[PDB]
Amino acid sequence: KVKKTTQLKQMLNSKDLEFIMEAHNGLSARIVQEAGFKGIWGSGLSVSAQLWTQVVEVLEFMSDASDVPILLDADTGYGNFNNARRLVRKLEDRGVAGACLEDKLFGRAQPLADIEEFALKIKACKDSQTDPDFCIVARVEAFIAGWGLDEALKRAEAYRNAGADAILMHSKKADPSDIEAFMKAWNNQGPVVIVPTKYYKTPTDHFRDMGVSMVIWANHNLRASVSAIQQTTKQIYDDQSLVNVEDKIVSVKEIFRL
Repeated sequence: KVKKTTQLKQMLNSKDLEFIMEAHNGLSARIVQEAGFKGIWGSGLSVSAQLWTQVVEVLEFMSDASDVPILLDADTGYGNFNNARRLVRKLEDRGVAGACLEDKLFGRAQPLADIEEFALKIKACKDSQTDPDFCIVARVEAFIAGWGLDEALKRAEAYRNAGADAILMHSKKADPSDIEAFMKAWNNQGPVVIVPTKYYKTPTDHFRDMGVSMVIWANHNLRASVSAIQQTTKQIYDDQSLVNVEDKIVSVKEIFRL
C-alpha cells in the first residue's frame, strides 16, 4: 500500500489536473471516498461541530474513515514556530497527508504575514517532518488583499524556495484573470493549487491549459448539507408530517450501511 502522504505528493506533482473534495466529518469523508475522489480537503470541521485540540480529534476520525489522503485547510495551530513544528508532528501521527498554511492576516490593502517570517515558518514545518512525503502547501493571499501580481509572485517564490510542496494561489474574482496572470509570471517553478469557488463558471479545461496542478472543491458538501437540513427541518415543521420528505432522502438501510 502507498502511504497517504506519498499519494498526495504524487498528485501535486503529476502531469494531470487533479481534484480533491471537501469533507467536514467522518461520514462525509467516507462519502467522498466512495465517490471516487483521490483526495479530501479537510475543512469546515469547526462549523460542523459548532466549535486545535478538538479539531485534531475530528481529523483522526476522518483519517480513520478514509484511505485517500486528506490535505488540511489549517487556520490555527501555527501561531509561532514551536506550534507550527508541533502541528506537523501531530498531523503526521494521525495519518493526515498534508497541511495548507495561509499568509492571510485579515478588503484591499489588508495585511499579510511578514514574508520572511512566513517563509521561515514553511521551512520550520519541512524540517519538523518525520515522513519525507508529508506535504506543506502554502496559500498566498496577495491578490485577495489587493496587492498585485508582483507581491503574489514574490510570496509564491519565497514560499516555494522555503520548501513548500505546492503554492495555493487564491483569488476572489468571478473570472480567473489573477490566476492566469500568475501562471504566466510563474514559469512553472512548482505545483500550483487553486480554489475556484468564486470564478466557478470558468471551464475546467482552461485550468488544464494554464498548467494548474490541482483544483480544490472547497466547501460544497458542507453547503449542500446545510441546505438539505434547513429545507427538511422547515418542511417537517410546517407540514407536521414526513410525507413530503420521505422520497427526497436516503433510506434508513443506506444509513444502516453507513
